[PDB]
Amino acid sequence: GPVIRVAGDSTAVGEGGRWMKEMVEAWGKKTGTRVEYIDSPADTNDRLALYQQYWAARSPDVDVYMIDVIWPGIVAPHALDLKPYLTEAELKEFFPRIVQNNTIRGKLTSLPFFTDAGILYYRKDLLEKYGYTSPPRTWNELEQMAERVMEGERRAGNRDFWGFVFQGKPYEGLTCDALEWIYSHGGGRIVEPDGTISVNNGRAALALNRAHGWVGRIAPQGVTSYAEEEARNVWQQGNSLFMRNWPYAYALGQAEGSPIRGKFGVTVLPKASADAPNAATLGGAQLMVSAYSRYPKEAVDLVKYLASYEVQKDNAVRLSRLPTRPALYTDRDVLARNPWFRDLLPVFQNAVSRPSDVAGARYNQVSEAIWTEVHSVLTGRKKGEQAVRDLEARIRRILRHHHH
Ligand SMILES: OC[C@H]1O[C@H](O[C@H]2[C@H](O)[C@@H](O)[C@@H](O)O[C@@H]2CO)[C@H](O)[C@@H](O)[C@@H]1O
Repeated sequence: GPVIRVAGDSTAVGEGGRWMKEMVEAWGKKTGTRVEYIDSPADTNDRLALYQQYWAARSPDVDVYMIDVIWPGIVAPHALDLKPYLTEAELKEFFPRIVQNNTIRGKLTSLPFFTDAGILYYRKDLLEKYGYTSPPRTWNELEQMAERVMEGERRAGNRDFWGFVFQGKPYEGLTCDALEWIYSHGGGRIVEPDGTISVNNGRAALALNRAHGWVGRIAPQGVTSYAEEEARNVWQQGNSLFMRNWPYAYALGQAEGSPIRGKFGVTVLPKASADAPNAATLGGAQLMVSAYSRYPKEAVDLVKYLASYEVQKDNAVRLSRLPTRPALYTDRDVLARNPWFRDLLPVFQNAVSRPSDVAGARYNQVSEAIWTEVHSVLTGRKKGEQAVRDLEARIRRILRHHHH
């Protein structure tokens, strides 16, 4: 019979690729359907380029793709409309904001799979050791705590110890980190939902100068090459006070054999001042049936399975990844394993989106401009004032003649 082939997630990031292959194989066994899993590179912008080769070719060689939350506007032509396959009641079991995000010109491009938000990981043992009772609420507090704890841990002989790690590589992850910096300084959304390109302002410029000031000081010089996993590995070895990352890192840091098991918590990222908005960049993954799949019925069935309550529960319990079904946030087993799912729910609900709705199919070009200009601040090439001006100009060229 048919072989249903899935491209989604990556074995290069934590357990997500291994787990996804396990889920697809479970579906195959349950239904008596042959399946194959095609692996992907770690970074989402690299995954997009890979998948675009198949789409450009109208290739039937992948039936189901795991797509980023920023992609529906780009990928819609390549997606089978799922709307006729789901009842209104089935669709209402997901968060309506995510179903909306996935709907482009009426086409339900994909089912919500897991959501995501940037959060602050912190070493509770170290905060206690150095006389701190709570994680930092402001970026200045974060800098002060990092400097003090670094001074102490270095003096004690840990030459590998840093204050803060994050994603500073030039790729989509840096657009996420930078939106959080900019938005948490009251600098706006880079491109506002209405289309206004707002980034050329002093709050945005200050946010980027602040981030530059961390590099080689409280963060490694090499942070300008870090994606999720490079940051995670410094952190998980016990060598960073703080880390910005996504929910997946939590289960991995709690695993048996992790040096930091039981030594950390999570909270909302800091902000410039008490009246700035909290920033958590919205992330996550959706499940798309290929427009070019020869087996739409079977592929839909697989996507419904992967998006089901029990599969999302397993993702939550074993991989600490955020459900797209509100009902799971009240499930006793999800909450006993990840109590912070409840504590941080309002942070996840108020997550700030990158400008993928307003940029639509041009989002990847906009993001590349963002991460390249931001990276130029991190590397010391430009100051934040020049970078936000240059970024404004670049995005204006990209979006000229584009309307949402
Ligand atoms: O790098 C930006 C990218 O980060 C997040 O995706 C992670 C996800 O959290 C991990 O579980 C795993 O799948 O790797 C991805 C990073 O490569 C966001 O979900 C995503 O929206 C964002 O673009």
